[PDB]
Amino acid sequence: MEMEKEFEQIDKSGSWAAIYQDIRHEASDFPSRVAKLPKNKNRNRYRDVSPFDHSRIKLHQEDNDYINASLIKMEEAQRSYILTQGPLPNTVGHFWEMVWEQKSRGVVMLNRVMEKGSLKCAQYWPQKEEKEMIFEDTNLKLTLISEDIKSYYTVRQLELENLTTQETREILHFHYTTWPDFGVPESPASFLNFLFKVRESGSLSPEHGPVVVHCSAGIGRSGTFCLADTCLLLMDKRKDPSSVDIKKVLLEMRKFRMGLIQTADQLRFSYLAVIEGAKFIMGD
Ligand SMILES: FC(F)(F)[C@@H]1CCNCCN1
Repeated sequence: MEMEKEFEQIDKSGSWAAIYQDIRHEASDFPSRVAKLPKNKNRNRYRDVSPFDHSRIKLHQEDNDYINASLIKMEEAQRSYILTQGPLPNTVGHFWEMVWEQKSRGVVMLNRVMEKGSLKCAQYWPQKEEKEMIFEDTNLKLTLISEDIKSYYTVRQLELENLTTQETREILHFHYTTWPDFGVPESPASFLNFLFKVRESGSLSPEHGPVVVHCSAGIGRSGTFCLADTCLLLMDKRKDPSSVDIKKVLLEMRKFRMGLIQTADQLRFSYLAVIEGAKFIMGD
């Protein structure tokens, strides 16, 4: 069923809450035993948000291999994403270690460091060229190279150095800065513009490791980003784009990380973004 028609039908009936709860009821349930070990309590921002054991990213060290991060692998779309929480004061070094080990080109950030008067994630990147950051626990150095500030999003060029081998790589930081403190954006136009800037960079492409995507918990806004991307890619590959069922794509993605899309308003916004984006490239 064409999703645009399904959209108007849910909107006229006002059943967004009922559709959303059916998703929550059908979603996969897999064990998260590593996340709940007592040695890992200060590695988790939220007690109710854990990576499944089968899909979790492992750090390459014998000490403790645990990070709150999952590999979302879409088989038919041929895209991989890492979804993670906003780093904590004691996990900033783990975060950059993961970026290095997985060969990521891009980091996508969908939150501000402070929202609603509270800290949502650590200041994990340098703000001035001449004041670089050293993570002594993981032996990495991070330098700000350049910064391009726009109305809806900032792009930064960073240099990550493995202090052990003296290899360096360029990492692109894509920071969406205007998601509101409450609710979802009224129009998906600036979110879709941001997604197409990440794509154009090469960060989502198979010659690199998976893109690292985060918000505060790594399930809500982060979920919106990868669901919209995958749905538009499927519409460009399939003989009939109207076959693309966003609820079925979301359930597949929820086999890899719990809780993706946190509210009925985030679900509605995901439909809006896919419907509008399909036009962006629909003999347009
Ligand atoms: F679930 C499905 F709708 F069947 C597809 C197919 C495969 N790729 C990821 C999600 N979409």
